Amino acid sequence: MNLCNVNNYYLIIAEKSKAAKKIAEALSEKPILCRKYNVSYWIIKDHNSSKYVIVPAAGHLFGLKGESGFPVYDADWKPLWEIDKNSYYTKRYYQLISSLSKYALGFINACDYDIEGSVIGYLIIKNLGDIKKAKRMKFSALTKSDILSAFRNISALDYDMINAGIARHKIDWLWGINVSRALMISLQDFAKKRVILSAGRVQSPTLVQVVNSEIERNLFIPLPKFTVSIIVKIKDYSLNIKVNKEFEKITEAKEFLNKLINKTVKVVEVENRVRLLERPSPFNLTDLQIEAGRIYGISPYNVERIAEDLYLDGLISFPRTNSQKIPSTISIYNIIKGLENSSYRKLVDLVRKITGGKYVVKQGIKDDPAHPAIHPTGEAPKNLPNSKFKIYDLIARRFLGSVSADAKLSNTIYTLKVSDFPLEFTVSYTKILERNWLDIYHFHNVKEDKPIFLSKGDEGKIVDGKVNISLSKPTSRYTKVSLLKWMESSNLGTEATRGRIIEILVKRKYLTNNGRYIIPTKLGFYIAEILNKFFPDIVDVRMTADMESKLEMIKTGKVLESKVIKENIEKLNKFIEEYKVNKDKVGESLAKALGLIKIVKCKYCDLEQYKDGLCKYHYEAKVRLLDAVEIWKERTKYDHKKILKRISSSKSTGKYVKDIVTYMLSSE
Ligand SMILES: [Zn+2]
Repeated sequence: MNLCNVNNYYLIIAEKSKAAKKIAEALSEKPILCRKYNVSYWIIKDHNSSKYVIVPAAGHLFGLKGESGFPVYDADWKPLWEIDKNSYYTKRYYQLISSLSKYALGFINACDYDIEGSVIGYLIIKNLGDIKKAKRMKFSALTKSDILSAFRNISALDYDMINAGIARHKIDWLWGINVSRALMISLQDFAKKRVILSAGRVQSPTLVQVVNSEIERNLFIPLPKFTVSIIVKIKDYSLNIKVNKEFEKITEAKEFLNKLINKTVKVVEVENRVRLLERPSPFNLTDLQIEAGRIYGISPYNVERIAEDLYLDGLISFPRTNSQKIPSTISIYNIIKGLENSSYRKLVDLVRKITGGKYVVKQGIKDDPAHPAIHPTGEAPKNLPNSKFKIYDLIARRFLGSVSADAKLSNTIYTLKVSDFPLEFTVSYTKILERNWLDIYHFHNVKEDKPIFLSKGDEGKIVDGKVNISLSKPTSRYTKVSLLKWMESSNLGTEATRGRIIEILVKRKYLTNNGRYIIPTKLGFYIAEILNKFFPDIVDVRMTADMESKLEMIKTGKVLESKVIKENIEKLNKFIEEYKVNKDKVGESLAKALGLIKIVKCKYCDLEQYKDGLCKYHYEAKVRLLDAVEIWKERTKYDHKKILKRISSSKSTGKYVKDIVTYMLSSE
């Protein structure tokens, strides 16, 4: 008897070794571990009358190959070991599957339940097996019951889903290859040096967004306004109140403050109310990335990778989802009972106490009807490495928080009417009455104020106060989380790809990490400006989202993949035309960028001068400065030197402006 000898079997293709193992244990109490080409795979002789072999793909086994040089109109699937030397290790997975496929009765794609898994399984079965004998397992968690359920409900492959993923891969590859070679070729022909440059259908509009926002930030000048704070003596309290009215000119604010001193104020309304602070909804992937970035500093790409690992451990549901809902087809009770039998037992006892034993998900807005929100399966976490445990604990507490109870806050608002004036201002304080979910998803601080006890009709006096200057503020620099939110909001990429695009931008050195903020490098800056200057259509956020909408329509059967491919060729042909025209200037710009041809540098940076010895950005900085100073003068009456000092001292002031300002203060 040969343990690993089998015939007349269905071949089940899984994406990862852990998923293959999980599927084997779902199908048999004694699955057989085999090894060939140094790859572990599983034989199921036990399940019903049929036999099964479960093999991991390890990831993509196929990649796109096209023409060399520029332009590239074609993209065809080839084994990755043949076309990508960083992927020759996959050859052994390719060999195993090809060997097991010849003697197979049929094929089951059990890759992950997203578009990538549909493509991976399709390419493998189509090329190594028989596509006409192909079925799809669609599961959202690697629990025995979810796997068995999907095995029982095996369906045809979803060719519309497959075509949507193929279309996105081919269109992404075609745009990246063509634009990146067009850039490198224009430099080779103009400076005779070859440097590696990259571009992407989503990377490039993303880099342009960041560069444009960094320019705007670097040209920002805080403008002044004035606020009035008053001190109200009423009963035993001394209340510092910031008045809700703002003033452009300092004289209007002084006027306003002085007519309030020594006036009487009367409590004319008291409002005591209990406010709800709703328990959170279960994570979709973006929400998880956002929260794990804020709390632990884990990058979006790593959050997704870690969540995928936890799903492969059977600990959470599949994390590539937009949904913030848990439908009734998911047993909350089973999850809760699982967590009760784990290190989360005491947290579950607390949720039981908070709810009385009634566990109701606070359903979020976003849906994804085939892909529920991220939640724990109820299987017990054990021995989790550090970053894994942080992510699992986030997901578990978010879920447990979502089935607990809304928090309650007591609010008291006093309305105070000034004597002789049509003006009334408020004093308010909030206290936590019931913490509830705040003790479960304990990552949300609630500001509490010391109580203030006043009755309707109580009177006091405004005894003192101050006019205070308030400087306008720049839009914040991007964080990874903040950039990721912009991508989601603009519908660039998918929630599965956005985190990787951000990481690819850093790896290829167009972006860099300055603390929590992600800023351009010089190279990223130049590439963004070049793409902006010469190829605005390919970095237009609206047109990128347009393409995203067409890709989404392939999934529904509403548009043909072949039609999106044709339309993309049309777009490439338009890029080709624009490239022939501008190629020499594109190459010249790239040359200046890397110091390859000497330029007359700006007085304050390395960019090429534009006017007055200033680059285009420092020149705009000066224009903005002159106008901002005028606004400062009209509003504050400060003299020139003092306005400059106040702009120079504010960290809101862009660096281009700050260069100009420091110069003018150094002048004589
Ligand atoms: Zn400059």
